[PDB]
Amino acid sequence: TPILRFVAVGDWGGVPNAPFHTAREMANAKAIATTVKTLGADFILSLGDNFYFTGVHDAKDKRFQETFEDVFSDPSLRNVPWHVLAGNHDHLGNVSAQIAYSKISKRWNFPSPYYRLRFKIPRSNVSVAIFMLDTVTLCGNSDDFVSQQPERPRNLALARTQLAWIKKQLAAAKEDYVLVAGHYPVWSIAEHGPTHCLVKQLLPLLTTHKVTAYLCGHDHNLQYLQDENGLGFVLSGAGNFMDPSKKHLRKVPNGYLRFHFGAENSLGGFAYVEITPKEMSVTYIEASGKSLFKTKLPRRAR
Ligand SMILES: *[C@@H]1O[C@H](CO)[C@@H](O[C@@H]2O[C@H](CO)[C@@H](O[C@@H]3O[C@H](CO)[C@@H](O)[C@H](O[C@@H]4O[C@H](CO)[C@@H](O)[C@H](O)[C@@H]4O)[C@@H]3O)[C@H](O)[C@H]2NC(C)=O)[C@H](O)[C@H]1NC(C)=O
Ligand SMILES: NC(=O)CC[C@H](N)C(=O)O
Ligand SMILES: NC(=O)CC[C@H](N)C(=O)O
Ligand SMILES: NC(=O)CC[C@H](N)C(=O)O
Ligand SMILES: NC(=O)CC[C@H](N)C(=O)O
Ligand SMILES: NC(=O)CC[C@H](N)C(=O)O
Ligand SMILES: NC(=O)CC[C@H](N)C(=O)O
Ligand SMILES: NC(=O)CC[C@H](N)C(=O)O
Ligand SMILES: NC(=O)CC[C@H](N)C(=O)O
Ligand SMILES: NC(=O)CC[C@H](N)C(=O)O
Ligand SMILES: NC(=O)CC[C@H](N)C(=O)O
Ligand SMILES: NC(=O)CC[C@H](N)C(=O)O
Ligand SMILES: NC(=O)CC[C@H](N)C(=O)O
Ligand SMILES: NC(=O)CC[C@H](N)C(=O)O
Ligand SMILES: NC(=O)CC[C@H](N)C(=O)O
Ligand SMILES: NC(=O)CC[C@H](N)C(=O)O
Ligand SMILES: NC(=O)CC[C@H](N)C(=O)O
Ligand SMILES: NC(=O)CC[C@H](N)C(=O)O
Ligand SMILES: NC(=O)CC[C@H](N)C(=O)O
Ligand SMILES: NC(=O)CC[C@H](N)C(=O)O
Ligand SMILES: NC(=O)CC[C@H](N)C(=O)O
Ligand SMILES: NC(=O)CC[C@H](N)C(=O)O
Ligand SMILES: NC(=O)CC[C@H](N)C(=O)O
Ligand SMILES: NC(=O)CC[C@H](N)C(=O)O
Ligand SMILES: NC(=O)CC[C@H](N)C(=O)O
Ligand SMILES: NC(=O)CC[C@H](N)C(=O)O
Ligand SMILES: NC(=O)CC[C@H](N)C(=O)O
Ligand SMILES: NC(=O)CC[C@H](N)C(=O)O
Ligand SMILES: NC(=O)CC[C@H](N)C(=O)O
Ligand SMILES: [Fe+3]
Ligand SMILES: [Fe+3]
Ligand code: NA
Repeated sequence: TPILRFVAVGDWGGVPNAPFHTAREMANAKAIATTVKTLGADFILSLGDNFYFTGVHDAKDKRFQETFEDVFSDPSLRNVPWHVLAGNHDHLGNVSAQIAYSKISKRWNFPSPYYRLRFKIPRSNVSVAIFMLDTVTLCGNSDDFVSQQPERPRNLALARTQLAWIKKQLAAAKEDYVLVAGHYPVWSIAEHGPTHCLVKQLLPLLTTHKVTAYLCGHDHNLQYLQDENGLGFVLSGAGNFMDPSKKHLRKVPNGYLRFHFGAENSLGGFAYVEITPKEMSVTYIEASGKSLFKTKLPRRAR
């Protein structure tokens, strides 16, 4: 009965033309509010691409109210904190602005490009670490390249510094559950597919240090993947767009893909995570309210 609950939504950032949201973003705002009202949520994780298509200009940019506050304004969301990280489109604009906005909106929590969250599951001593990454400063901005793959970071020292931080943090983490989150995927069968930078540089750390799951967006669909070590991959990038691409199906090792939903007639959806002392589970919920897939992930034990 002790439980931690949160929604993970990716790539919800509306549009820069009025009315500054899509039909899909509005459906997911309503669907998330209903989920929060009916099942509860202790917080919401944004998996990046918070403001399409070029982010915000500064912390008083009106897109913060137009695409974020006014869209996710249903009353059940009133007191629900958001923990945010950046995607590639955010980085085309002013990312310091989205960090500074944390001081303007109470529920907006974005203290740094990368940072560590730590929770105690209520009514228990079980602990959860969530490391929020900036995969754009780690790997590069996909929008810098015709390939739309982050081929190289713009600043080597900045990339190597975050990698060192992740190394040291994951080797020291004592929590029962360790989640890692970033915008770009490790594995994905869809339009961008796997990020070579993360597969080479992040995935060995996730494996070595017994991470429960990596959460991401960036590909505009819903996927669950799991490798032969039981490391889970929660891809939730369907807050604003639905891309049915299977372009990179053959770039993901056979068997890793356990669930995929990208139907273009869908309004999108999101992932709902529940963590108890017993186990972690993730439910993929469509913007229509239908449960699409649910699976459990183990307690790492520590
Ligand atoms: C990326 O985003 C950053 C975060 O918004 C932004 O940094 C902010 O820049 C603004 C504008 O320079 C700063 O806001 C002003 O601070 C002064 C104090 O010097 C206030 O007096 C001032 O008053 C307002 O601004 C007008 C100034 O021309 C004034 O006439 C108006 O009437 C009004 O009084 C503003 O409050 C703010 O402190 C900065 N914040 C931080 C956290 O640095 C960056 O500029 C932006 N970068 C880029 C490249 O766009
Ligand atoms: N807000 C809540 O419902 C917190 C209680 C939660 N059901 C728990 O057992 O920890
Ligand atoms: N803010 C809310 O009322 C959502 C549910 C509550 N945060 C819980 O965890 O039970
Ligand atoms: N929306 C704009 O004005 C620019 C968009 C940006 N060039 C992109 O590739 O997404
Ligand atoms: N009324 C509004 O501007 C919507 C956001 C509101 N402050 C909330 O937390 O729900
Ligand atoms: N070095 C850092 O992690 C801070 C980066 C800076 N706040 C930015 O995103 O513009
Ligand atoms: N949640 C956090 O611990 C935020 C850490 C952030 N890097 C800071 O020191 O400002
Ligand atoms: N805001 C939170 O609850 C997470 C903070 C986390 N305990 C840290 O110090 O890094
Ligand atoms: N190590 C922790 O954070 C939780 C305590 C211990 N894993 C237990 O529940 O038995
Ligand atoms: N870290 C930086 O150089 C800033 C982001 C830049 N887009 C990158 O390639 O990483
Ligand atoms: N127009 C584009 O290709 C988007 C990228 C953006 N102009 C940049 O500075 O990287
Ligand atoms: N600005 C550019 O010329 C491209 C930047 C890119 N990060 C690279 O070094 O390949
Ligand atoms: N070395 C320090 O004093 C802090 C550096 C800082 N973390 C940065 O990369 O921007
Ligand atoms: N859908 C997108 O954002 C771009 C994907 C495009 N099909 C490609 O060349 O990879
Ligand atoms: N990451 C992407 O956007 C797709 C790149 C693809 N692997 C190519 O080389 O064309
Ligand atoms: N064990 C495996 O086959 C995984 C693939 C490997 N991580 C790669 O670089 O593609
Ligand atoms: N070109 C690449 O694939 C990266 C370098 C080298 N092949 C490796 O082991 O990853
Ligand atoms: N939750 C888990 O234990 C996943 C397995 C662990 N991440 C590993 O690869 O070693
Ligand atoms: N079909 C495409 O070329 C892109 C689809 C787009 N992402 C959407 O929201 O539907
Ligand atoms: N390349 C871009 O400007 C982003 C495309 C946008 N995400 C779409 O699906 O239509
Ligand atoms: N090998 C395949 O059939 C898929 C490759 C994928 N189209 C790419 O651009 O890398
Ligand atoms: N060779 C494979 O199947 C993995 C993908 C390979 N890294 C490529 O870019 O083509
Ligand atoms: N098939 C389609 O064209 C889907 C788009 C439509 N606006 C929707 O959100 O469902
Ligand atoms: N007839 C169908 O299956 C399409 C409706 C489906 N529930 C959707 O909109 O995603
Ligand atoms: N969080 C968990 O995986 C424990 C079970 C959880 N109550 C569920 O909905 O499946
Ligand atoms: N199998 C499904 O698509 C979900 C069953 C049911 N409609 C639910 O959402 O709870
Ligand atoms: N069975 C389902 O998929 C419904 C939702 C799921 N049981 C949850 O706890 O959120
Ligand atoms: N057996 C099922 O219907 C799958 C369970 C899960 N709740 C789902 O709706 O997808
Ligand atoms: N998981 C799958 O193989 C398909 C996904 C869907 N949840 C189903 O049960 O049919
Ligand atoms: Fe996106
Ligand atoms: Fe993206
Ligand atoms: Na805040």
